[PDB]
Amino acid sequence: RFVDDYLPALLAQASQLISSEFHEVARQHGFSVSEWRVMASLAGSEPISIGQLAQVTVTKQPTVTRLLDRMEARGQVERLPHESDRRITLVRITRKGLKAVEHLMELAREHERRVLEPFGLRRAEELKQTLRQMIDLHVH
Amino acid sequence: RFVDDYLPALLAQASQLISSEFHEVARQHGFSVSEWRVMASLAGSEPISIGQLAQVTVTKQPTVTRLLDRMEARGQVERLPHESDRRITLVRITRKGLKAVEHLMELAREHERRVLEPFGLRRAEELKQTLRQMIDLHVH
Ligand SMILES: O=C(O)CCCc1c[nH]c2ccccc12
Ligand SMILES: O=C(O)CCCc1c[nH]c2ccccc12
Repeated sequence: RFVDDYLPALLAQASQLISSEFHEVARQHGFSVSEWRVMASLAGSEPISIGQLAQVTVTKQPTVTRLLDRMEARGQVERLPHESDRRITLVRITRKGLKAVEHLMELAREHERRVLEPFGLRRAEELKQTLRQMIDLHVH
Repeated sequence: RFVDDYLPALLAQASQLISSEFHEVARQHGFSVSEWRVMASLAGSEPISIGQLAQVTVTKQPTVTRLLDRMEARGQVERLPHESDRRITLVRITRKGLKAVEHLMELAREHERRVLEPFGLRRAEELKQTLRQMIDLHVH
């Protein structure tokens, strides 16, 4: 069976199954899943470009920009001009956004701890290191 | 930075970056990405239920059923009644579908080999084993 060991299919199924478990949580706290991805990606970060935000949130850039339009209207994020290149817009979370997402982030950490507990610390750290190295080799 | 080591974000970014590289290939061979997921998932498989196909292809079940409507019209797949429970429809690839996808599957294997080569055999097998165990623990 081709699909049983094919890496992209394994990554996509593991990602969908683990993420879908947290969806209910995010929505019960009043967040859409994409709002959660944006605010969790910006929490504790210096301002990043729209393109960087689109990559880390695995969301298409036009979709990200419409999302930021409403999140900025609600005071949860802010878009800012870039240092030199003004082809580039930066984005950051505001204090209001951080306060809105902090509890959900603790719940996310607890859920992640549960997902990783059966694997033990060595296998969990190996998995995270491999995924980080793959991202850094394939990001454009 | 919360997002830098958060497992679901790492899985989703690695999955999106690695899969998007093969999209161009699939389309140059005349496949949509979802047609590729269906035919690669059924290749070499006994008939599986629609719900199983939706899970392994990470596609919503109503979307899968519409996709199968057109793929079956093109003779690439076939839906069949289940053994006993006729709440359940099974689906299989046909010979025509297998012949249509076989070359693309070899290209997919080559791309996967390239993705995994820098990690070496031990780290690649550890990654695949961890992902398989996660899927089997979280599938519903
Ligand atoms: O959408 C993509 O580009 C592929 C995502 C990975 C993926 C998930 N399920 C699958 C079944 C067969 C082949 C690939 C997969
Ligand atoms: O869509 C989901 O349910 C989450 C997918 C995983 C994911 C991808 N990018 C992210 C950035 C912040 C938090 C979670 C993520």
